[PDB]
Amino acid sequence: PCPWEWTFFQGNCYFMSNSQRNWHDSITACKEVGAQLVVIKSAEEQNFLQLQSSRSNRFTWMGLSDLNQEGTWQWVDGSPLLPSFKQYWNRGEPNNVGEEDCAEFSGNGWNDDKCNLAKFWICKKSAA
Amino acid sequence: PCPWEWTFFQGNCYFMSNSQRNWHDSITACKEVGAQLVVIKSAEEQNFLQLQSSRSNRFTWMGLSDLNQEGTWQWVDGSPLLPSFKQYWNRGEPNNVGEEDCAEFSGNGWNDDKCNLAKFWICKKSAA
Amino acid sequence: PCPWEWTFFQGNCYFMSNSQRNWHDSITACKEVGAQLVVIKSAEEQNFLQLQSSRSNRFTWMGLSDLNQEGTWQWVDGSPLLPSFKQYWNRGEPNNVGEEDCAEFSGNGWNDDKCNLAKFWICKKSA
Amino acid sequence: PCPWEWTFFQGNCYFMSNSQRNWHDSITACKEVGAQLVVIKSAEEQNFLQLQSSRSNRFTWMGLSDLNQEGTWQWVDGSPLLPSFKQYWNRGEPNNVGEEDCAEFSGNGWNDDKCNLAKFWICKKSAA
Amino acid sequence: PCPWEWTFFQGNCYFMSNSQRNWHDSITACKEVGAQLVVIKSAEEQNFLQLQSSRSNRFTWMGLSDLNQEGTWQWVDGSPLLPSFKQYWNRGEPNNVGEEDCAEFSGNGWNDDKCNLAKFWICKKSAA
Amino acid sequence: PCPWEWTFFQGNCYFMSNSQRNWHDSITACKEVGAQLVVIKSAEEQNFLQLQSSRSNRFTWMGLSDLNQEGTWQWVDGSPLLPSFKQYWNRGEPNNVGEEDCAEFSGNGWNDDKCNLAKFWICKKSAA
Amino acid sequence: PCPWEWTFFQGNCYFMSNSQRNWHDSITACKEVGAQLVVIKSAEEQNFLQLQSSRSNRFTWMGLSDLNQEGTWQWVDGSPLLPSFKQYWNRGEPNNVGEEDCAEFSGNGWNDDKCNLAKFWICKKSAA
Amino acid sequence: CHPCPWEWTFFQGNCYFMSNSQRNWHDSITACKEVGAQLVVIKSAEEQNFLQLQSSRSNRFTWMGLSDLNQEGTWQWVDGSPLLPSFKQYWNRGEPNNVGEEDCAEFSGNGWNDDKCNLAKFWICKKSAASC
Amino acid sequence: PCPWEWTFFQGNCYFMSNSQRNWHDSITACKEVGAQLVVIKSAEEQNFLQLQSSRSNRFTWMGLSDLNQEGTWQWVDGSPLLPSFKQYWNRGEPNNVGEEDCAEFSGNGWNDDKCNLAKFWICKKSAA
Amino acid sequence: PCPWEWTFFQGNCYFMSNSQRNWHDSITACKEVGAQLVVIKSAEEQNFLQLQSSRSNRFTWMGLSDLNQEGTWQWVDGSPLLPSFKQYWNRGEPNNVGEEDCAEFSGNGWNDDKCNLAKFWICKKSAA
Ligand SMILES: CC(=O)N[C@H]1[C@H](O[C@@H]2[C@@H](OC[C@H]3O[C@H](O)[C@@H](O)[C@@H](O[C@H]4O[C@H](CO)[C@@H](O)[C@H](O)[C@@H]4O[C@@H]4O[C@H](CO)[C@@H](O)[C@H](O)[C@H]4NC(C)=O)[C@@H]3O)O[C@H](CO)[C@@H](O)[C@@H]2O)O[C@H](CO)[C@@H](O)[C@@H]1O
Ligand SMILES: CC(=O)N[C@H]1[C@H](O[C@@H]2[C@@H](OC[C@H]3O[C@H](O)[C@@H](O)[C@@H](O[C@H]4O[C@H](CO)[C@@H](O)[C@H](O)[C@@H]4O[C@@H]4O[C@H](CO)[C@@H](O)[C@H](O)[C@H]4NC(C)=O)[C@@H]3O)O[C@H](CO)[C@@H](O)[C@@H]2O)O[C@H](CO)[C@@H](O)[C@@H]1O
Ligand SMILES: CC(=O)N[C@H]1[C@H](O[C@@H]2[C@@H](OC[C@H]3O[C@H](O)[C@@H](O)[C@@H](O[C@H]4O[C@H](CO)[C@@H](O)[C@H](O)[C@@H]4O[C@@H]4O[C@H](CO)[C@@H](O)[C@H](O)[C@H]4NC(C)=O)[C@@H]3O)O[C@H](CO)[C@@H](O)[C@@H]2O)O[C@H](CO)[C@@H](O)[C@@H]1O
Ligand SMILES: CC(=O)N[C@H]1[C@H](O[C@@H]2[C@@H](OC[C@H]3O[C@H](O)[C@@H](O)[C@@H](O[C@H]4O[C@H](CO)[C@@H](O)[C@H](O)[C@@H]4O[C@@H]4O[C@H](CO)[C@@H](O)[C@H](O)[C@H]4NC(C)=O)[C@@H]3O)O[C@H](CO)[C@@H](O)[C@@H]2O)O[C@H](CO)[C@@H](O)[C@@H]1O
Ligand SMILES: CC(=O)N[C@H]1[C@H](O[C@@H]2[C@@H](OC[C@H]3O[C@H](O)[C@@H](O)[C@@H](O[C@H]4O[C@H](CO)[C@@H](O)[C@H](O)[C@@H]4O[C@@H]4O[C@H](CO)[C@@H](O)[C@H](O)[C@H]4NC(C)=O)[C@@H]3O)O[C@H](CO)[C@@H](O)[C@@H]2O)O[C@H](CO)[C@@H](O)[C@@H]1O
Ligand SMILES: [Ca+2]
Ligand SMILES: [Ca+2]
Ligand SMILES: [Ca+2]
Ligand SMILES: [Ca+2]
Ligand SMILES: [Ca+2]
Ligand SMILES: [Ca+2]
Ligand SMILES: [Ca+2]
Ligand SMILES: [Ca+2]
Ligand SMILES: [Ca+2]
Ligand SMILES: [Ca+2]
Ligand SMILES: [Ca+2]
Ligand SMILES: [Ca+2]
Ligand SMILES: [Ca+2]
Ligand SMILES: [Ca+2]
Ligand SMILES: [Ca+2]
Ligand SMILES: [Ca+2]
Ligand SMILES: [Ca+2]
Ligand SMILES: [Ca+2]
Ligand SMILES: [Ca+2]
Ligand SMILES: [Ca+2]
Ligand SMILES: [Ca+2]
Ligand SMILES: [Ca+2]
Ligand SMILES: [Ca+2]
Ligand SMILES: [Ca+2]
Ligand SMILES: [Ca+2]
Ligand SMILES: [Ca+2]
Ligand SMILES: [Ca+2]
Ligand SMILES: [Ca+2]
Ligand SMILES: [Ca+2]
Ligand SMILES: [Ca+2]
Repeated sequence: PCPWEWTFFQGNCYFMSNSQRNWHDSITACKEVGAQLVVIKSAEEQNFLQLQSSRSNRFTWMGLSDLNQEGTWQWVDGSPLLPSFKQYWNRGEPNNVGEEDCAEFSGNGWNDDKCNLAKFWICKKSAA
Repeated sequence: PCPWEWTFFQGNCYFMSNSQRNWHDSITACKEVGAQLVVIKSAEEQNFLQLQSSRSNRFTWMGLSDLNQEGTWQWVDGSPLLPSFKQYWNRGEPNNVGEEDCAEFSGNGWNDDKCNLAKFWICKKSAA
Repeated sequence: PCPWEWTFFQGNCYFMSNSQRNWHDSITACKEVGAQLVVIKSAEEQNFLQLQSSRSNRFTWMGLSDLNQEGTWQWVDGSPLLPSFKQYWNRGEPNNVGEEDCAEFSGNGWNDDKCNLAKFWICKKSA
Repeated sequence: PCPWEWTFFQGNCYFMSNSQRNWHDSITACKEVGAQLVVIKSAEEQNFLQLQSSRSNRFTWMGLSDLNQEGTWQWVDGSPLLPSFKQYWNRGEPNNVGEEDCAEFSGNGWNDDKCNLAKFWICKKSAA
Repeated sequence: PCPWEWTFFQGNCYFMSNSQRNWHDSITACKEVGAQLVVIKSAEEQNFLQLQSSRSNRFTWMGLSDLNQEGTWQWVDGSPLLPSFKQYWNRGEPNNVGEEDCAEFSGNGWNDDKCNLAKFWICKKSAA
Repeated sequence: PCPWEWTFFQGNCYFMSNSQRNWHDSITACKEVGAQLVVIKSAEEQNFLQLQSSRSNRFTWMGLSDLNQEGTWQWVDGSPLLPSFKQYWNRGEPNNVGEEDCAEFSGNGWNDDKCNLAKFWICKKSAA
Repeated sequence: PCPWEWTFFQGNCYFMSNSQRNWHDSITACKEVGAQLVVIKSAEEQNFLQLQSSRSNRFTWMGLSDLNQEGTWQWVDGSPLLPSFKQYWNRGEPNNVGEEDCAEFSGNGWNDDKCNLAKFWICKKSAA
Repeated sequence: CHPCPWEWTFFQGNCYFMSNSQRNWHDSITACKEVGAQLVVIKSAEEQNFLQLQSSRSNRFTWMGLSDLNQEGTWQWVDGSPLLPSFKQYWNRGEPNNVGEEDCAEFSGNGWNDDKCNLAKFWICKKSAASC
Repeated sequence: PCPWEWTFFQGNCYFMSNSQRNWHDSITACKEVGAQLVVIKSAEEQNFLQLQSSRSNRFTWMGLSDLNQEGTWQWVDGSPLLPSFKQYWNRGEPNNVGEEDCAEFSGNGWNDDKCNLAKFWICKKSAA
Repeated sequence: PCPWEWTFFQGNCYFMSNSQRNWHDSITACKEVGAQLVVIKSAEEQNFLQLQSSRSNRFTWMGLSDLNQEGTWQWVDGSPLLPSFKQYWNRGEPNNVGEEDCAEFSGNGWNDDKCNLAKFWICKKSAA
């Protein structure tokens, strides 16, 4: 079903890292094992993820950014951020303070931060 | 050198679990991948391990216990607890309050706790 | 992918100086081309860089120091030195003999040395 | 032969201050009377000077430093420190502990210390 | 103000000798440069001087003796020992043991000692 | 006069090892052939030995330590380290960094290091 | 209130030894009378001790060390060194020159010296 | 001789008080005035090292007498003195960012952070030691 | 009503310390201010107190112990431990593990611990 | 054999005070521990005691005075002072200057000083 020590959720497998890497570095790592920097597809999936971070209080990268075009948030799979996800941003976010182009789970919601900072991350890939 | 996302350290590879299991279920968990509930061999390893645990703010099992003979602490690989390690016990520990036969990393040093408790754990195995 | 004559490794481009500068002037220099005195983020990157220095038979500065607080090493970007990386110090280091607050690649590992010395250096910057 | 209260020794005059100034300030204080922070030119001079300090147990500055080039000790008159003077350093000196660039008479030999500290000093100049 | 390396205090310059001489050679010494073996006036001057020597860990002569009249103490110039000053003698002085007719600074107070002994001295003179 | 491939110098035979052992092992190793971890008795000897080390730039053990009394360097034959040998320590040595109680030829002089570290060594015995 | 000859100070009794022992032996010594190598816990107390030591002109051990982790000072009762207490180190201390892992009252402040040295010591324990 | 009042901390000629209650920046300033003290104005690196650690070990965010209230971007101590360039290294990474308008300084972990002045936080009072 | 920075609660003034001392050093501390190391008299008081420590998550001393008579817990004011309060100990407490004769607030309840350990403390006294 | 921190020397145990008491008060102090202010009975003993006061440079009382009969020295136990010992007085002692009727170890020998002065002291008694 899911690789050793990965967590199963609705037909998908997730891996909450223990190391901290910058955003692009997080991507090549999920790459190595055939997974993707978690792209959130549904409210249910988001609650589950947000809880994985919330419960351990770790800042975690997700596969969402506005690197290509400031203000225009897009998932690593290319799908644009849906208006129905705005609610997930923490108050005042995304504020792009000092140029923040990457989304992370922070507190009970999301925050945009500098993509060069080292954070925990989550990989995702289809279950067996 | 090491399996994906394991930490390489002085000839060995270490894995910090994301899940929490009681002591015994951890032992069997490490076997599933040809590893073992961490057994500390050197002072240098203790410093490394203790710090990683402390940094992660997580209580973590180590492959040590006095289950077989109260007061007598023995590693899972058989080797006995040397006197040069007794120093790593937290102040007052081991206390066996409520009958604690398994060892964990607690803050600055070691602590004995109930084996039935689910905690994070660490697997160890030699590098390639 | 990488500026002219820079090496490309796991998403980043490293530059091995041919000049020798003191630790500080080695930082100001990577700042002249939007680069940073190499900060080792992973073990594989450490192995790569160690090999680079070792085979060139050169003593080279990395972006690490304990100038701010003796005995507490920090990378030039603020990040702290992880517990696992301490295995890279050469046997006996860091010893601070003669007051050493800057790190370098020496043989198979790291060594603290006087920051006033001119050594080779390595810049780093994302692809 | 020597200014009132100065001391004579081998065609030269020496002034042992009763006040304590930092290294650089000791240097200017000597020029004020056309003298130079003691630059040692011979073994006998060293014995004599070292003895002017041991008798009173006073840590005293001399015209020697490595301020310009760490580890490169040179006298104020610009001449380099001779390998034959290596023997005067106290055991373990110079050790630049916390950055020490100025030499002083300490105990039976020399020690390097912080140039900004106040110490006694000795001026030297030719006798009439 | 004061000459090169002479300490200043209440409109007067004081010189702490680097050499030791007997009481008489000391007076003559101060006269060489038209000065006098320090004669105290105030109580601060005393506190000042007593400190100047207590610090330098040196027994120092002063212009006070009972040479011309055992039991009767007069200053080099002519003034006499005042009842207020008599509190400055250390516990149990002057004792005149072995015939002591000259006063020196000793620890926190004064002591009478043999005038033939070579000790450090202090000259005094008019400021600017 | 001397064994095969040993060096002769002023009535003595010297053997530069090929292996690297800790300090005590080097000691026991020299006895197995009736020699001794080199104890230096004269300046000429010291220059001869230092050269045998400088040539190939190899760190080498000598029968000298301060294991018994820190700061008190003693040769293994029992004789104390004469003050006239002080000049042989490299600059800043002996510094006991991390507790170094064994002496080795290092570069152009001597240095103290950890006795548990394996290095080359030299044996001494009189000629035939 | 206090055993014979011990000194009372703010609820506790202190014993200044007349004998000199190395750090460790000093620790055991205090234990034989149910006391402990003085662990300072207040500015007023630090002043009390620094004075006794200073005035008695004796270098004295206190129950403080960085033997466990270089650069990290800890009292023998396991407690850590408070931030405000770093002001008590003599200028330039701690320097660890020659490898110094034990604290001693030295003059106006504290200095780290080699634990193998014999020095005087101070025991502490509560009054009655 | 008690260089400092009961339960106050003596450090290099001064007395310090780590509060147990939380107050907005202004209420803290006034609070220290009650006992003849002042919201901690830092004068040296060592004082800074001392205070930063006290704050960290206590796991509490704590106000210091510094702000850019009167002039955004320009920081000043409550005693009129300006923020010397040598103290800029003390700001945490990315700070002061002024997010949501922040004009008051606090001890946050390893360094300094600007936060909203109305927030209730612990604070530290300072004043010189007694005559003795 | 209450002293500066002290907390008011139904006719009583309480002081939460930021310093940590052993049980006795705390008693003598509340004495310096005519205060008493807190003695609970009511349940509303207890709930209010447990909260102080509960929120700041701090181990805190109280004037309660079984020092005089192991097993017999008596407040510092003399009063006994009403069978009513008993409900406050945490499961398994007091276990007197390794001889614990002092009470402190721990988590949601109480626990006995070693009187020699340094914890935060609370003073108390009637409001003027 | 000897009390804690007491020195053993041929059958007896001696104590060196850290406190300074007048001669009488020094007598009552030794009685309190069933001891007597050191009364020398042999040469060796004396040689050993002089060193004790010689190292520390402390003026130390001994059980010897000529109070009841000026010029006639007797030990506190009664046994009059023998001649052999009289070779221990320092030059010019006893000089009964200002009327001194108590012996003290001073420098390399003995001296008579005022009994009302506070000085260090030694107690004595056999072992077991
Ligand atoms: C501030 C800090 O260093 N934080 C670190 C943290 O450090 C540890 C942490 O421990 C807090 C408590 O965590 C759990 O509740 C327990 O481990 C508890 O210990 C007691 O209870 C366990 C059972 O749950 C016993 O096994 C253990 O021996 C101990 O027993 C109690 O002992 C006392 C005194 O001897 C006795 O009187 C009690 O009766 C007894 N209690 C019971 C139930 O029998 C911990 O107290 O904080 C401590 C400082 O306050 C540290 O010393 C701990 O090491 O560690 C994490 C993870 O490493 C780190 O992220 C954090 O920074
Ligand atoms: C054999 C090999 O792999 N060759 C590699 C080479 O490897 C390194 C090389 O180092 C030789 C010496 O090079 C310089 O002189 C120094 O780095 C020196 O180190 C000492 O001195 C510096 C200061 O100059 C200190 O920072 C350093 O800590 C060390 O100090 C000494 O430390 C000991 C404790 O062990 C102490 O006892 C001494 O008192 C203290 N001395 C002083 C003056 O304070 C080097 O030793 O060879 C070593 C093996 O012999 C290797 O371990 C080194 O890694 O590296 C180059 C560059 O990559 C490569 O070209 C070559 O092939
Ligand atoms: C501790 C301190 O403050 N250190 C100060 C230091 O303090 C003084 C120091 O003096 C110690 C001895 O120094 C010399 O040896 C003498 O001054 C000696 O005094 C005796 O001998 C001289 C003769 O040279 C006499 O002039 C003097 O009166 C005394 O005679 C003796 O008097 C007693 C009466 O009580 C009588 O019983 C004896 O028979 C007689 N003996 C002789 C030889 O005649 C000093 O004792 O330490 C003392 C404490 O032990 C202090 O009290 C002294 O002030 O002073 C220096 C100088 O400034 C300072 O730097 C240092 O810090
Ligand atoms: C006037 C006064 O204060 N008198 C006090 C006296 O004060 C102290 C005294 O110290 C003198 C020396 O005493 C010992 O020899 C040592 O403590 C020495 O310190 C150096 O060496 C030790 C190791 O032996 C080191 O631990 C120490 O850090 C220091 O190391 C040297 O440090 C310098 C940098 O500062 C460095 O350049 C050297 O390389 C290094 N030396 C070595 C070998 O590594 C003392 O200096 O006098 C000093 C006057 O300046 C005071 O500052 C001292 O506090 O204390 C006594 C006892 O309480 C008191 O009675 C007296 O009144
Ligand atoms: C792990 C550790 O060191 N623990 C220390 C702890 O360290 C500090 C702690 O901070 C956690 C968060 O605490 C508060 O929520 C805030 O201070 C928050 O900072 C953000 O929010 C405040 C306002 O709420 C802003 O003023 C501040 O600038 C920051 O803003 C955010 O900034 C990012 C850019 O970096 C931007 O993208 C966001 O949009 C923006 N958010 C908002 C709401 O505007 C803290 O993050 O842990 C941090 C490490 O994760 C440390 O850096 C902190 O120093 O400190 C305590 C107390 O000293 C200590 O006990 C503990 O050991
Ligand atoms: Ca952008
Ligand atoms: Ca952006
Ligand atoms: Ca943001
Ligand atoms: Ca059991
Ligand atoms: Ca058990
Ligand atoms: Ca336990
Ligand atoms: Ca440094
Ligand atoms: Ca350093
Ligand atoms: Ca080094
Ligand atoms: Ca320098
Ligand atoms: Ca230098
Ligand atoms: Ca030095
Ligand atoms: Ca006369
Ligand atoms: Ca006279
Ligand atoms: Ca006299
Ligand atoms: Ca040693
Ligand atoms: Ca050594
Ligand atoms: Ca060395
Ligand atoms: Ca050490
Ligand atoms: Ca140390
Ligand atoms: Ca030191
Ligand atoms: Ca603003
Ligand atoms: Ca602002
Ligand atoms: Ca901020
Ligand atoms: Ca009990
Ligand atoms: Ca109990
Ligand atoms: Ca308990
Ligand atoms: Ca008489
Ligand atoms: Ca008499
Ligand atoms: Ca006398």
